[PDB]
Amino acid sequence: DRPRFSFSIAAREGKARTGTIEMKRGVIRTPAFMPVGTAATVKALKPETVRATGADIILGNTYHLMLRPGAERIAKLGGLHSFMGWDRPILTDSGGYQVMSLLTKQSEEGVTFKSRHMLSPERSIEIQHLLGSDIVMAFDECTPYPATPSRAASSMERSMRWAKRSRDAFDSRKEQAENAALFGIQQGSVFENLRQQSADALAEIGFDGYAVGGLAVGEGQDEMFRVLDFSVPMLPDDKPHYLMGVGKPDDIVGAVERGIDMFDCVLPTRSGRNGQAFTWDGPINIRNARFSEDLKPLDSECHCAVCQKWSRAYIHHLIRAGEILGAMLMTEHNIAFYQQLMQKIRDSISEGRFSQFAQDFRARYFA
Amino acid sequence: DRPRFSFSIAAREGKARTGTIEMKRGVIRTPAFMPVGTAATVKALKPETVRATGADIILGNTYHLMLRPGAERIAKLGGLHSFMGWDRPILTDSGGYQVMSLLTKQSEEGVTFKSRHMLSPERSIEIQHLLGSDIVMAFDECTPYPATPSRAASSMERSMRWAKRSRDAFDSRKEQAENAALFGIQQGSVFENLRQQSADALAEIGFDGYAVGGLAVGEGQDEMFRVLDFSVPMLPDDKPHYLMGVGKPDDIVGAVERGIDMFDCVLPTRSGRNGQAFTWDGPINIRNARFSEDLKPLDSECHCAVCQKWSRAYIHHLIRAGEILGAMLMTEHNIAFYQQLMQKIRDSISEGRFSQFAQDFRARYFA
Ligand SMILES: Nc1nc2cc3[nH]c(NCCN4CCOCC4)nc3cc2c(=O)[nH]1
Ligand SMILES: Nc1nc2cc3[nH]c(NCCN4CCOCC4)nc3cc2c(=O)[nH]1
Ligand SMILES: [Cl-]
Ligand SMILES: [Cl-]
Ligand SMILES: [Zn+2]
Ligand SMILES: [Zn+2]
Repeated sequence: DRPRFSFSIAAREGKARTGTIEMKRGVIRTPAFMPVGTAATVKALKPETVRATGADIILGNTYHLMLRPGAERIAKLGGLHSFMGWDRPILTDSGGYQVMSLLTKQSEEGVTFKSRHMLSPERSIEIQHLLGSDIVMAFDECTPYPATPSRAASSMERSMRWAKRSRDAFDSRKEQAENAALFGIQQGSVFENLRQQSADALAEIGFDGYAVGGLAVGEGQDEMFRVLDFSVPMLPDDKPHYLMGVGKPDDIVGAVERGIDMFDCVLPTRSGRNGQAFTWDGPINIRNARFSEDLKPLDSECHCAVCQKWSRAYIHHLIRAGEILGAMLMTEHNIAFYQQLMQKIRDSISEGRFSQFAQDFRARYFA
Repeated sequence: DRPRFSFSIAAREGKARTGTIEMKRGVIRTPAFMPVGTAATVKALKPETVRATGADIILGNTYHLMLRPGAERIAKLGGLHSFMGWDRPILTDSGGYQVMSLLTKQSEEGVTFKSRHMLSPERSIEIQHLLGSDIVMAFDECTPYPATPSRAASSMERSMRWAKRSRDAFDSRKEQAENAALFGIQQGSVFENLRQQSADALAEIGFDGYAVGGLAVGEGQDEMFRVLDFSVPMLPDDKPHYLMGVGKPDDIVGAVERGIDMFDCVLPTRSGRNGQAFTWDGPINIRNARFSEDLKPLDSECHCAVCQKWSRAYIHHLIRAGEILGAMLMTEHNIAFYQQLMQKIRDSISEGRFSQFAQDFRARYFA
């Protein structure tokens, strides 16, 4: 029987690592990409299809699920896993990014938003328990970008107080503490000293894993990478590092080069439904007239079921026609592509050729 | 190797028949229900899923496909089967029902509609060839309901002239004549004498199968059944009888009792996406608040993959949220339900207990 939580690093190359997280509901291969299932569904895919693409874990959201269908309701129905039919690990965000994204009244106690609903470290942790989340995220505040050093510091300090409250709420619930894991979230905007203070605070509290929060909020890749350069080494080496909300394939590769182990983003799903398909030669927009009679699959090397069977021409027709099958096929391919990217990353680190892979990947993707 | 077309009747009970149509691309068990795939997709389902529900054949549409993505385009891409990934038989309607349903200029030559597109017996048959249809429908005119006897007669007479033109166009195309089948369509509105004249004309021309056209156009079940009572026996007994656009489960049962072998309708797909699920105890609307915490499957006996795995409560959430997976699950279940209905019909006729099945079905469905 697998443990509640165990992270093991099998191979390294520079700051990059590959390994596994073992949890009760399954093993997660790292670096990992988590498809997003915000509304208790990875949009347009059955869970069996999500798994077939190679996903080990999916992401859910405290904020969205507390609104619809409700956290207490999901608990009454047996929990999120049973509800949606995904029996493997689920990581849930805490609501902290909705603390600035989707009327709000903020205080030291938490955030109320408008019917009116409240979130606090205690309520967020409770909701994640009711959902039966395997990886629970601390309740934080994603500092807006740009932020002044003073505002970034005040925000980060509140988040660290909330991180301690999250830890205590989680630990006070025996079933949760014994069966789930808790990750802390580093804040501090783009400021090295604040990132260090945040890392120190989180490590003092102690978590099963550490997220880099407050990025992928409009800063751009150069700045994100600059912040990762100094921020990731501040986190405990022996625990997973999770970069929230990232990202494009090149963002993922560069983040892995900087020590990140876990990723999530809506890009493959959302942009798939909008007609964007990922390929090793860069993204294409399948709606473009140039694809109307193209018999080739979305990508020439992709091993997914979509690329085995259907042409660009057919998918072009479906997306132009607003057909549901178009969304289904685009999404399955994009998620499969993302998982294949993660597999190539894992294999190349394992073989000590990740730097070469990154270079080759970029040369072709951006040709 | 299967023949171009062979219909064999294995068992009878009153006017009801069960048997098989053998065609080059596969066997069709009758009575048969054909899922509708108007836009080169059965909405929200992969072809493999359509097949898994038990479908032997699907329906496409000359009118819709000639507009998008285009008949010549589909031919250039290898035909409709290859295009959409369904390798079994496809029946295509001729456009004759759009001749009154979806600006139009009608003449003895055909129908022009507005870009401008033309349909005639010759062009309809040609389009169906370009698509690579297995069962080609004659180009007709679905007489509006209600119709005066004079107007119904004039319309029917034109349709019979068009049926002869359809026959000749089909026969003049060697590859089509050798590999596909051609069905004629009976018209005559609700008038017995006109239905007889139409049947006589079609039988004189000679077809592989015979559709009852001009019904399911607002007349209601009592009147439809009254017309079927005298119309079906006018058609050749040794060929399939196809009731176009029907229908609700009770309509199908009653039509089989009256000698119909083939059916199509958008009800399971369209109403599925709208939240209506078919059950042996009658349809339910899954959006209803009463289902919000109902852990039972859509139907208590249904053997489909949806009912094996997901609850009413989950599907209720998905449909209320406008989630694509909701459409996918509802549609798969409804099409599976329809196929299970057809299987029960076939088995009960084979066993000489169809009358009892019809009675039992109705008692429970309408309880
Ligand atoms: N709790 C918590 N969650 C986070 C989630 C984040 N997501 C992102 N970036 C991506 C934002 N997406 C872009 C696509 O539309 C939806 C929002 N950046 C994120 C940062 C955080 C964070 O600091 N805290
Ligand atoms: N060529 C041809 N096709 C037919 C198709 C028919 N469909 C129906 N009834 C169902 C109509 N649906 C109802 C759901 O919305 C779409 C149209 N009735 C139909 C009658 C005909 C017909 O006489 N000729
Ligand atoms: Cl999405
Ligand atoms: Cl439909
Ligand atoms: Zn693919
Ligand atoms: Zn079912």
